[PDB]
Amino acid sequence: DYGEFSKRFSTISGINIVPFLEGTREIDWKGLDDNVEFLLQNGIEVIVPNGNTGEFYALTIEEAKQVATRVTELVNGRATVVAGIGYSVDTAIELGKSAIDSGADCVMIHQPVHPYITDAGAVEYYRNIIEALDAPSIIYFKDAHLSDDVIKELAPLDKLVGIKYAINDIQRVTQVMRAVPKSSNVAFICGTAEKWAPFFYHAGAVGFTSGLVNVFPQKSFALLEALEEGNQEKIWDVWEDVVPFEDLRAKHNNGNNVVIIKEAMEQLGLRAGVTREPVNPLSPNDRLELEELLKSWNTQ
Amino acid sequence: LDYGEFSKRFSTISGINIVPFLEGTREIDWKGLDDNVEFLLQNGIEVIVPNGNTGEFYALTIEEAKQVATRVTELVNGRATVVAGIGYSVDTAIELGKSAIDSGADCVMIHQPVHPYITDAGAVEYYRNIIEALDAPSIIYFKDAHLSDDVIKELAPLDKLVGIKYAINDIQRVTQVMRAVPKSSNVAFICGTAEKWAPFFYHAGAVGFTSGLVNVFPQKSFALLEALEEGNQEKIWDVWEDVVPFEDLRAKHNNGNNVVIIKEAMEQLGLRAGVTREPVNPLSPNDRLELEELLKSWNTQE
Repeated sequence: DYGEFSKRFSTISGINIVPFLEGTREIDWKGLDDNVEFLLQNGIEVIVPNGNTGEFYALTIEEAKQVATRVTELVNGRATVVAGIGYSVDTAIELGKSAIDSGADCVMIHQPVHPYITDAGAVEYYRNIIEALDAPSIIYFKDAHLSDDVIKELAPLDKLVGIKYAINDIQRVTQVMRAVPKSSNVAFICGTAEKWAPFFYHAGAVGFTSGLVNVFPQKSFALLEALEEGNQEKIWDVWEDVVPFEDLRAKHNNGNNVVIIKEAMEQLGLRAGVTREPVNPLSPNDRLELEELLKSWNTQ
Repeated sequence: LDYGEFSKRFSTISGINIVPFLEGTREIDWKGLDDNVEFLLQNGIEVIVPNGNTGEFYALTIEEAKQVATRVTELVNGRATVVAGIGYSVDTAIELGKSAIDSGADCVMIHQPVHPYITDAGAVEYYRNIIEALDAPSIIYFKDAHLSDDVIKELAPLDKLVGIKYAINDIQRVTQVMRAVPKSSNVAFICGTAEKWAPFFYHAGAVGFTSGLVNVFPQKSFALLEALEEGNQEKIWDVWEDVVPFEDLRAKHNNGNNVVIIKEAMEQLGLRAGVTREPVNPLSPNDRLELEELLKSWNTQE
């Protein structure tokens, strides 16, 4: 079951958005349903509700639970659903149990928000949450200050079926990947999307997360196909074609990450609404750059 | 209530208490907490901050956080100014805020947003909607160097914003923002990076500083405050050199040692502190030895 479960991540892990109505900023449930359908219709096999692309941290615990339940029931098993969870140990467990009870297949443990953390404490935190949940777990690993030994010590756990490695250190990625036995049934996914997928794949990654799929999933799948085949020239061509989008999202220390996707969607006639605080709409200059890039893509 | 006078309350040490936990269940040790609060008050603390990071705010459920704020506020019972820490989503921050204030807290402190994505304009909206929704003043813990100091400048005019715990160790920036905000805005600038940075922030214009050391050796922290207020440079530097070793230990491992250093230190001194909750475990053997030696030195000095 587990070893086979980890296999499901050798593809694109799409992180859906959570449309919010302009004005009140309340969740736009119809828009949410439409985004989920959009993803499934375009080939997405793994959907990640309550990921950062869905502005998880801008939701109350009650809202988070409702989003995971809604996305899970809409998917109705047409894809693997990974529910994001976080916060204190008991709160993460509360969220996980809620998602699993709603039918979610797996949970993704967000980077702890705690300002203070150690390797040893990290292992306890992760172990305690994973063991308390009756479903597989995936860890989003992005704190370069933590040792990869944390992963090596946890990897053996049957419930730990994947790591969305998000530290863009190609040396470390290759190292941890080579140190974890295949018997640990741990899927290593590039947690930094399309811009880094090619490099993580060369090192051994079997999949990658994506926010681009909410707007141009065909470009994202074009990369997955080029990667799975081995067409180096195609890989680089597609890579070079989408990096501009990922670089825009990274502006202002990633402050533009979701707002770039929502405004792009709204320009293409897709229902996305706006982002919640602490992110406002794009600056005029940033909006101009986005329109420019979209104008280009239309050309191609 | 005149906000101008309220902001003056922060021209002192803002003590951030700990939240001791029990044996292996890790449940809150209410007795230990009451005693830590008493310890701080008996040693002169005029401003106490429940649900600060020194109190492992993020390791607490929402329910536990409200209980801690409530507990501290009632125990203090007006003996000091209480600033309740709040965070998370806008509605959750307001929820935590209303709860602490209803319990009697005098002010709230907005933690750095946990959101991985934030912009200057969105930050302004985040902060303003929370302050405006609370029936008490707010202070902002500003530590993201990627955000512009103009966020602070934009919000300063708000009557309810009575202070900024500036935690970006960029002395050029701290000097600039403080000269930019007019006194009429009644915003107290507090050094949010404690004793190691207090002297430099003070020379720049800060009027107070946060501290975690006060949970163990408050007399040293207060020796530094007095020296700073008197302008005795020699004493300032002497006390500074004396406590820096403690703050440096706390900062190891990208600040992973921050709270565990304080709790192990308290225990070594026979104070009720317990162990830290996940994701922080006990000190590494070597750091434990370093701490023990520092305490030995401090004993010898006395």
